[PDB]
Amino acid sequence: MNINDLKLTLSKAGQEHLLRFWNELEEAQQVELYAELQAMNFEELNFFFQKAIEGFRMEPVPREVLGSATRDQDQLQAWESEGLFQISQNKVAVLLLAGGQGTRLGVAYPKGMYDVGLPSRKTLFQIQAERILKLQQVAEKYYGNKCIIPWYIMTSGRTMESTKEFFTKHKYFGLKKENVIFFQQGMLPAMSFDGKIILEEKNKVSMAPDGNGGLYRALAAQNIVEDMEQRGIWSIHVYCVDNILVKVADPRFIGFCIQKGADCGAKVVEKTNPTEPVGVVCRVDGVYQVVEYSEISLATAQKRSSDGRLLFNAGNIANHFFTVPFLRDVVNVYEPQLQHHVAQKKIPYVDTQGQLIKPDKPNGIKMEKFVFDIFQFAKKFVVYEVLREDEFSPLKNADSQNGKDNPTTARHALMSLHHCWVLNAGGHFIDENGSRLPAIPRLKDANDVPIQCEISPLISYAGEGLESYVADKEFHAPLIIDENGVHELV
Amino acid sequence: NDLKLTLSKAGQEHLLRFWNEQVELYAELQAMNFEELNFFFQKAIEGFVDARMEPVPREVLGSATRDQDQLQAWESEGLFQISQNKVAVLLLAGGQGTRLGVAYPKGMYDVGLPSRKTLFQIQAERILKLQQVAEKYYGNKCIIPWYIMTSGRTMESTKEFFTKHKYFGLKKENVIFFQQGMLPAMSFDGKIILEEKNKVSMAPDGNGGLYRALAAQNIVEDMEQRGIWSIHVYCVDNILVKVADPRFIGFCIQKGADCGAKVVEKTNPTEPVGVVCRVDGVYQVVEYSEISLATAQKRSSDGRLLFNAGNIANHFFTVPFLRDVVNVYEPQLQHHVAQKKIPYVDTQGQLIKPDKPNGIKMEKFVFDIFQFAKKFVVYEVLREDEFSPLKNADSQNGKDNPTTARHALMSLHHCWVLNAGGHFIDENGSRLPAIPRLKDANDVPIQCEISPLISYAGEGLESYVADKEFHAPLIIDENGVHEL
Ligand SMILES: CC(=O)N[C@H]1[C@@H](OP(=O)(O)OP(=O)(O)OC[C@H]2O[C@@H](n3ccc(=O)[nH]c3=O)[C@H](O)[C@@H]2O)O[C@H](CO)[C@H](O)[C@@H]1O
Ligand SMILES: CC(=O)N[C@H]1[C@@H](OP(=O)(O)OP(=O)(O)OC[C@H]2O[C@@H](n3ccc(=O)[nH]c3=O)[C@H](O)[C@@H]2O)O[C@H](CO)[C@H](O)[C@@H]1O
Repeated sequence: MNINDLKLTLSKAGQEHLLRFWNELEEAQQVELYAELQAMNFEELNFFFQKAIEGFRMEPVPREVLGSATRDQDQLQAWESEGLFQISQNKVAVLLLAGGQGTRLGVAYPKGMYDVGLPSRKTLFQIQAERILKLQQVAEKYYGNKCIIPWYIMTSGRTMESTKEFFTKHKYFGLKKENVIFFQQGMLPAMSFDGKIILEEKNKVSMAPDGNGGLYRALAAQNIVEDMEQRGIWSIHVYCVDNILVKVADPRFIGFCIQKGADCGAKVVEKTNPTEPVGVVCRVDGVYQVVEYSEISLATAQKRSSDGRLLFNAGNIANHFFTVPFLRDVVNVYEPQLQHHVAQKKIPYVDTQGQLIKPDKPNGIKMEKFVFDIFQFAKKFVVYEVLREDEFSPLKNADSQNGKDNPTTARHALMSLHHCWVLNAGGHFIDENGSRLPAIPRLKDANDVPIQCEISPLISYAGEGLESYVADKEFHAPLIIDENGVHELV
Repeated sequence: NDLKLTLSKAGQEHLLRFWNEQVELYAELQAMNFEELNFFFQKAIEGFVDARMEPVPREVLGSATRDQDQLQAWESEGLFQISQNKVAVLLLAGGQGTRLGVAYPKGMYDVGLPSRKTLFQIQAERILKLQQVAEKYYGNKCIIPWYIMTSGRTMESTKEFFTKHKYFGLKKENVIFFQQGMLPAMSFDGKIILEEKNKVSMAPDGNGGLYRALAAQNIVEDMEQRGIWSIHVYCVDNILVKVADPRFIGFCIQKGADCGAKVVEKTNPTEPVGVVCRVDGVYQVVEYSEISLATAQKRSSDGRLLFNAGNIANHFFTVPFLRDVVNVYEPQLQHHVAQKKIPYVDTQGQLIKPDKPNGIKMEKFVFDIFQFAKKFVVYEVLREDEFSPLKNADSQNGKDNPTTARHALMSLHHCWVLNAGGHFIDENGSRLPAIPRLKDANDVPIQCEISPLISYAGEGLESYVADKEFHAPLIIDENGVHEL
């Protein structure tokens, strides 16, 4: 095949404009452009665009399928035991969605590498790794045997390299390299309203990850499910990379799903503010699903039930439970029934004059599948509600943006939680004179700051095991408790 | 050595320790009842509740959400009272700190709204609005006097600001300023700390100092002289505050109460809001800094926190009730204490900023009179509609800062437009969703601001936006519609 056959292929698909700058490119750019174009399926892309353009009631989930960490507190112990047991049997794996690019946070590296400013300065990646290590250890102490929790990590073309290097550089945070499986998701080109693929540069097609629902075709392309089956895994905990509080492989959530005989589960927190950007779990025509925040109407989002809570208050925190057999069915059957969700974006591009432009008005669409669109195909779906202060504080914005879900709110949510762990375990905080500080600080002066406390996951997964370190004792913050002991920072 | 002997019979001699180095230091000194200050300190520190706390009972709790079927009746009653000139508001603006990083009172703060209006102007226009609305609903020019409590630390700036903006359209004679007392800082041993070799460290005596301030300038008499029956007390820092809110006032009136507290649902155990509750039969607010974590995290069977009535510092008091407080109950009010790092001037004329707390500050709280009311009620509203406080600078702890304040207002006005049948569209004219996907560096939420003169709480917008599409930033004011 040569530049002649390619031109024909592109022309028949209505994409010949992709070669318009070909004679102005350096030889090395032509080699690169050529290669990228040869690895694209233009017919499939056209088909996807057609369905997308052509694509231009709800009921709460019944109480019977919703478990609550708060209301069903009497069952936590049983669910936790089940979860730890599954973990000790090596039947549990976690799968991290870390393919998201385009940093709105103002940086060029992936979110997993972000340092939210914790006293320990650990990145989201390391905190996650330590929670996995913690559970491996906890499981080994209540069952005696060493166990493994494989860590599948989905990266995209824009996060793969940097992510792999980062892990290598950190010696996998203490985990074994063989138990961390990286796999890349696919990508899709931005397309203008007329159906033409958009060139970002004269020799480069504007591309982006195909949405977190692209997990399924990625699993197929790299035989991940075969890997899970070979390892003997039964349960998979899928989660979002940006939540500093995520209970990776949370035994309570896993145990709940197992005990209920579910093949699919979704962890949620109560949505109280009508406009919070979280999808809502619900059902339509007896089929379970999530309606993304950007696709719900204000009337629906603000609807209240007789008790005063929002009618649709099951806020998706992107923490799901999938069994391996269900994933196999999704990968080999349902995947094609997943539809692309379309967003109208301002895509930077190169114009006919060869100049890079930042559109004042949206000039194209981005197609993406959502990871929760497979809920509808589950044989047995359940919902598990937890408290957000214990489990959900997302990093989506830079500090200079809208004021929420940023590095500042993330580190403060973690430190406040750990601060609470110490008080609940019997400890206290004091000032410079040994005076006891209240549970909620009076922040009146410029220099006043909240209590800084941080507990390593290796020491405590969710607040347990601290009494011997803090009971009846007082500490000067910042306080850190890790594998090296108790440390009060100066 | 007359006043010099005074300090002696109070162990406060050390104050003149720098006298031999003297005009204002005398004017400030001979205005302090040293006798009383020793009594306050001792009692405040004396002995250096959570178990006896009980939740707010359903009998006294009203909800704007759950009792939506009565908002019309309450709103009418409140508007009626306003038309009868029987309603006044009282702003607590004596507070002043270094927290926001400015040298002026919060009321003058500009959180960055499209209009750039300050909290004072927004509040003033809401007052103007209810007068305008009341005049049209009952045919008669009515008035809502605006009492503003300031401290010696905000008094001058405030008055100037108002005069500058010609009282934002309100009548000078209807805006009554009155100063609140002040209290001295003290060391743990009980000695009044001198800030400067010629200055005593002073600070306002808490928003609870309101009651003594009322007596000092005969504020209550004036209220009776105007025929006012209801007073709405509120905090200055909340950009969404519904000044003279007819619904809250109507609810209290209609319920025949002499004291009321507007609240929002506290969902996060460590949120810094006081919680309304009952202790040994009487209502109180247990301040966020005095509650234990065990109590704060306690949940009820429905999954909500047991003490979920978060005080948003918006109270209802009848003039008769206030009178009884200023002339009888005031003395029973206690002083809440807080350790502080007070800059001082030790021996050898050495001036320094403490690295460790070196004393305490005393304050009375405005809600500590709830316990004296005959009929106390609680009115629960939604925080997205009425509460988004300004307490911290953006560089601080990440909440209740200028950024969240302006976004909470713009999100609410954005919602008013949609609920009135309006629509927002992008540059191509495609309609935007109610909840935007903020994925790129330049993505921002829909910016929208509606002047109170146009809408007080989302009403009267149909003619302005029903079945219409706008390009945000969108501003709707007395000068019409503007797309920036
Ligand atoms: C589709 C989805 O999950 N929506 C949920 C996600 O929305 P958001 O819009 O907040 O997030 P998002 O879809 O952009 O990304 C969520 C997660 O998916 C990852 N990602 C995204 C695109 C991609 O092509 N590849 C990839 O791996 C990303 O790295 C992150 O871990 O989080 C919110 C909580 O904060 C909610 O629970 C929303 O319902
Ligand atoms: C005592 C009190 O009200 N506590 C409430 C107030 O606490 P905060 O500690 O957040 O506020 P704060 O007592 O410092 O000030 C509250 C209001 O009182 C004013 N002020 C304060 C001190 C003074 O000497 N003079 C004066 O006029 C200040 O200008 C503001 O308008 O707000 C929180 C959030 O909204 C809650 O609702 C707290 O329960």
